[PDB]
Amino acid sequence: SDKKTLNDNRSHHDFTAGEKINYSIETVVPWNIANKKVYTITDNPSKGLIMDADTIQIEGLASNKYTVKKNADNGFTITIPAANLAAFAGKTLKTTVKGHLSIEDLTLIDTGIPNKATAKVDNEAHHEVKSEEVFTGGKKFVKVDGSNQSKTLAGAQFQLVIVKNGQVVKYAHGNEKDGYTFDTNNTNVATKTTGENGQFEFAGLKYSESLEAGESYAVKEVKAPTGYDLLKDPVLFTVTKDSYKTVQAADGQKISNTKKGGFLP
Ligand code: NA
Ligand code: NA
Repeated sequence: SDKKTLNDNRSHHDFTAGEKINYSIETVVPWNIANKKVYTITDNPSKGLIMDADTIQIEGLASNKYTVKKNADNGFTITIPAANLAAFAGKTLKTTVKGHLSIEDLTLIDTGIPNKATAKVDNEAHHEVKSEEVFTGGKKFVKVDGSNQSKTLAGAQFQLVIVKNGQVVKYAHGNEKDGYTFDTNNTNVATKTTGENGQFEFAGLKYSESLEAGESYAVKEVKAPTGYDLLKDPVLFTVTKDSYKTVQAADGQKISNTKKGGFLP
């Protein structure tokens, strides 16, 4: 019978926003397809998952034999004239496609997000199939005074980076909606600014266990709060299942700052 498979040979199915996720959809083509009019595959991703309609490939069927339409729920419909499937009667059609996570609702962090699809022959639907669920994580932080950790600080700016071997090796770009990329370009870096409550966060990150060997996430201060010294070194953090959703923002990881003298205007 029909199936949709997440192609991910790990015990944990965590992804960073924007990373490609590989799926296979297998749908039965009936014995009598040649006597039908149309074969439809509709993909209905759960909220947070975007299907990349440009990546669809159907084994044994050229792109000029079917139509792909992108839909409002961020999935798609494949429409195949039944005559084009005559050689597939009684066999399984294999469609491959990619998706990616794009988070517009932060309540989706640390929740399982499946893909779903339904094949239909003329008006008669097959049962909906679902893939395994994918997840994305995050981390919350609070900028505070190092000698009075109850005092939260406005105006700090922090970049998201990756450290390895005692150095910053990669800089993040993007965000949990648009997706992240990480490379050696220290410009247009993903940055957050604190308000009076000191809070900031980075959401839509895969778990630290999924980073390359030796890598850690870190946040790098690039503007100090008023009256404080810019930190010398990045601040390491860990992302795990539920590290984001189980803490209120005011209970984020505390980052200490030290006061500094002023200047004469
Ligand atoms: Na298929
Ligand atoms: Na999924």
